[PDB]
Amino acid sequence: TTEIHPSCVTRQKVIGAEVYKGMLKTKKEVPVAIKTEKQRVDFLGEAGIMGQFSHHNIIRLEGVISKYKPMMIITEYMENGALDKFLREKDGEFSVLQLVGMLRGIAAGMKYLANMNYVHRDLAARNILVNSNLVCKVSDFGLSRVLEDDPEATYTTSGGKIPIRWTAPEAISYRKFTSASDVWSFGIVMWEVMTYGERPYWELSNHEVMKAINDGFRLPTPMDCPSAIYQLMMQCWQQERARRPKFADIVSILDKLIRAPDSLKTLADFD
Ligand SMILES: Cc1ccc(C(=O)Nc2cc(C(F)(F)F)cc(C(F)(F)F)c2)cc1Nc1nc(-c2cccnc2)nc2c1cnn2C
Repeated sequence: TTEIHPSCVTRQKVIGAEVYKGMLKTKKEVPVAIKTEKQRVDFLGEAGIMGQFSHHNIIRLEGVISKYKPMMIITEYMENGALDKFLREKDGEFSVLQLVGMLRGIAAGMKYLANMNYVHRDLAARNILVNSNLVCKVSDFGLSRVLEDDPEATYTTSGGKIPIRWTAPEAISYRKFTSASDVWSFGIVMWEVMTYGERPYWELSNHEVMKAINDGFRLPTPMDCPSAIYQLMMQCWQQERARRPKFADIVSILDKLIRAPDSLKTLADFD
């Protein structure tokens, strides 16, 4: 990671909550997002992992401020924010081609992480940021690791929490997290994109989802979804992780559909 010095940094507004919008001087200045004792340890820790990543579809770490207070993790800024909220907002305005391009981008980033032997564990549209060019980039806001136990509790959460509706069965039952379980999660993300941000298994409780998945049921087709796209998510949801596509097969399959777009034709796109 690169140590940024606080003079090139200007916080401006609180985006969420802390994560600010700011400006980073590079001459020209660029806009950035700024995230600000066990909590301090993990904070600087996560930056070290981010700094190892450099890919078009992975949130880019500009640097960190670890020698001054406030301590800061600085990334590029993603104007359009989190993909799930963004799709619920643009419900219907994108073609299948544009939606499958976002999925391609997401899979490209996930192929890069798998090549690094990095297992995400929380691949979900809420962790995908979007910029003014509709480029999608994998991120991790850390909600899986938010500590809500009492500081004197007899029993504490170990292993963090899992996103039950996004997590492969083997990872739920045996904590076997691999790129293959990320691929399952990627399938859920395809369904999220294609439904413009619907809640997976919206009619079911959490326990009913685990019971549904073990009975062989999966998310239903999205409306207006081309068959090839729904086929691919179904492949992502095979129960035996070894039969799922690799993130390389995925990027490849999406590339073939995009280059032969008649396979992405859905009547709603007809004019
Ligand atoms: C400043 C910052 C710091 C950290 C991360 C991040 O991705 N951490 C991360 C990623 C990975 C990995 F694998 F994906 F690369 C692995 C890990 C692990 F696991 F190691 F910890 C951690 C993201 C940002 N920036 C944003 N975040 C938010 C935001 C909004 C509400 C709540 N939280 C965050 N909004 C933003 C931006 C940019 N624009 N906007 C509108």
